[PDB]
Amino acid sequence: HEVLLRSTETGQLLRINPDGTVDGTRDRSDPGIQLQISPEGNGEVLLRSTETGQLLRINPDGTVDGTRDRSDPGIQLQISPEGNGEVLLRSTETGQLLRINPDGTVDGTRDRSDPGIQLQISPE
Repeated sequence: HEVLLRSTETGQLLRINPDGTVDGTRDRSDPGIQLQISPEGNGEVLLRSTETGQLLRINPDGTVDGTRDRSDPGIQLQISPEGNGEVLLRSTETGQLLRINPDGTVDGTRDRSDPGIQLQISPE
């Protein structure tokens, strides 16, 4: 059961790249967009790339990238629904919201008014 994470604003899909960078793409054939949700209990989940096995990480400096370190505190995420299939994704450790920017860069923010935090999650 894989899912795709998508910006409501632009339709750009979140991608975890083989080089560990995380960004957005409109390429539905990119293998870096297929993600697996793994429950950690207590309302937390991990997001893992099927293609390379890398985990999505939101870092304390606001950068977002891929890691293999299961002990990294930045991998714990919470999916908070806003209604009608729109969600916010936050780091447990720092409370930062994942943001997909219109230029396809991906980073962390605290701005609840930022259009790039508005995400959709759909099954593959």
